[PDB]
Amino acid sequence: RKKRPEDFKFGKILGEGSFSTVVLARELATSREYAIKILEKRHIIKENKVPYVTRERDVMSRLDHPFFVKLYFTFQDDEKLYFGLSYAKNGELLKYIRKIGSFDETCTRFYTAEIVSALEYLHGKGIIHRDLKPENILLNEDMHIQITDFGTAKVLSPESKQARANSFVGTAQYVSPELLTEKSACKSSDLWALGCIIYQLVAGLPPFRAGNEGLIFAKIIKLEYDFPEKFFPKARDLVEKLLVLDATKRLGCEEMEGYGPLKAHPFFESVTWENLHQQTPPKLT
Ligand SMILES: Nc1ncnc2c1ncn2[C@@H]1O[C@H](COP(=O)(O)OP(=O)(O)OP(=O)(O)O)[C@@H](O)[C@H]1O
Ligand SMILES: O=C(C[C@@H](c1ccccc1)C(C(=O)O)C(=O)O)c1ccc(Cl)cc1
Ligand SMILES: [Mg+2]
Ligand SMILES: [Mg+2]
Repeated sequence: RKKRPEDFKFGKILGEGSFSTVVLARELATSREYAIKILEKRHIIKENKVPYVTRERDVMSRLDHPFFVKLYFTFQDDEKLYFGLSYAKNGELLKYIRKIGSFDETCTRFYTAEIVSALEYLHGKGIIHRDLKPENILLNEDMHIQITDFGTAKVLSPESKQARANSFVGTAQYVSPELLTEKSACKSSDLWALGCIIYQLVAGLPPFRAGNEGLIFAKIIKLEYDFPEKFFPKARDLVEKLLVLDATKRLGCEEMEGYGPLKAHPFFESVTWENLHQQTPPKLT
């Protein structure tokens, strides 16, 4: 039942990471297209990356929602590891922020709403992402989001009612103050990253930025940031309710059933939440 490399015709390289190459592939027997992420066992072993490979598989195996890249299958051979993933034809959200410079209110609202919807699902499964950022929000052919990069995600244990996770992972611009100061992250840490992303969609850069990670950390823990002129006022209010140092006071932490109160923020008044993945996204310009 396991697939094999010879079951596919490989095409163009879609991208490369420090430990991986993602290649477009067609499955010969079905003609379906997949993005196949390929890792070298020897390199994974040397760089102490084995647990991250199995974590990526295990976490993605739990997910089945329209706003996440889907893992269809895994396989291996003597030298390589392979993940068969849904192909996000339009690549990274980051590319669009850089090219256009920022998003208008309608586009900011729409994409923010999809990310909220996605996080409601993920956190509902007791999973925290921990590295949410525009590079990890891919876009499918229809321009809906496809969140990726789960090797540094964490499944919180239901059995122990686990709320906090202890591994130090993330990206400096988006890392939460609690991870820096208390050395733990929780679901709310992903809400901090969301606040940074919303700011970035509007302002064109994330709110804590510097040419050195240490300089960024110092600003995060002091909540040292400012809004530009013209920043959509309801978006500013929302960001101010997410970029809160006390992780227990970020909008969405009211209850554990959903993100009802966050969805109810005035920034989202015109949003129809139920069928977001079937709506036509607004054009990015
Ligand atoms: N399902 C996919 N569809 C289309 N492109 C993808 C897909 N998954 C990854 N990519 C692109 O492939 C590249 C490599 O992704 P991968 O997860 O292998 O490493 P990464 O997270 O970018 O690197 P690092 O491990 O160094 O952080 C990225 O540019 C990503 O945008
Ligand atoms: O997790 C697996 C194998 C696993 C695997 C995980 C992720 C990607 C490919 C294979 C595989 C299996 O357990 O049968 C599978 O799921 O088919 C693995 C990880 C690192 C190294 Cl160096 C070797 C193996
Ligand atoms: Mg990534
Ligand atoms: Mg990755």
